[PDB]
Amino acid sequence: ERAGPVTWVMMIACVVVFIAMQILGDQEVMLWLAWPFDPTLKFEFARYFTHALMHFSLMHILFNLLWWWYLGGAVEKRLGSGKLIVITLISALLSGYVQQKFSGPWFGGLSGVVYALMGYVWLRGERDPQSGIYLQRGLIIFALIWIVAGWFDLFGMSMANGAHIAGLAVGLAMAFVDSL
Ligand SMILES: CCCCCCCCCO[C@@H]1O[C@H](CO)[C@@H](O)[C@H](O)[C@H]1O
Ligand SMILES: CCCCCCCCCO[C@@H]1O[C@H](CO)[C@@H](O)[C@H](O)[C@H]1O
Ligand SMILES: CCCCCCCCCO[C@@H]1O[C@H](CO)[C@@H](O)[C@H](O)[C@H]1O
Repeated sequence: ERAGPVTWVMMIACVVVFIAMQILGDQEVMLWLAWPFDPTLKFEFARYFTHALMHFSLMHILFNLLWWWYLGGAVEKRLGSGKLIVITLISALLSGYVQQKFSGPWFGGLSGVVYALMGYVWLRGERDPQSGIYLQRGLIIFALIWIVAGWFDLFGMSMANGAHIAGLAVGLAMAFVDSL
């Protein structure tokens, strides 16, 4: 059993971008992938999504991809690639929007998407057990530790608490709808 296409391509894309950031520096890559930071860039639509591909430290990308691999992998396998695509697109857009609104356009990473996946997998398992998807009891503990790390700034994740809550809301909302 291996990670599906969406789970896999996202991981490889983030690694490729991370390498580009080490070679060229974070700033040069953000210039091209960050959320629109000037009116001249408002119609470069990829920017409303590409911010999610950038990570700023080894720990940032390491833990984001571990969670994406586990949660996204599970969602794709049991519920399909389409499900993972939508959760990802909606959470990246909303968390990015909230982040930009209160803290500016300079940010990046999959943490908002991870909050969405944590909320989705956990809630789906609590309300729709036989759906096959659930968050392992022990992993609920480490997910909480990861959440706390970012919430109290013990671990730099680029995005702010409000943006992460927005991502979580998307996951919970979709899980609620799916267990309907
Ligand atoms: C604190 C970090 C969070 C815990 C990370 C646990 C990662 C477990 C990865 O498992 C892998 O998941 C793939 C996708 O579902 C399966 O295809 C594969 O067979 C399985 O080996
Ligand atoms: C949204 C990602 C973070 C997960 C949040 C988990 C909620 C707090 C954990 O309390 C709950 O306690 C129950 C009683 O033991 C367990 O059965 C259940 O599994 C567990 O969830
Ligand atoms: C820096 C933190 C690293 C934590 C590493 C924890 C390893 C134990 C987690 O095991 C994983 O549990 C999943 C749920 O049961 C399985 O789906 C998966 O196959 C299995 O690999």
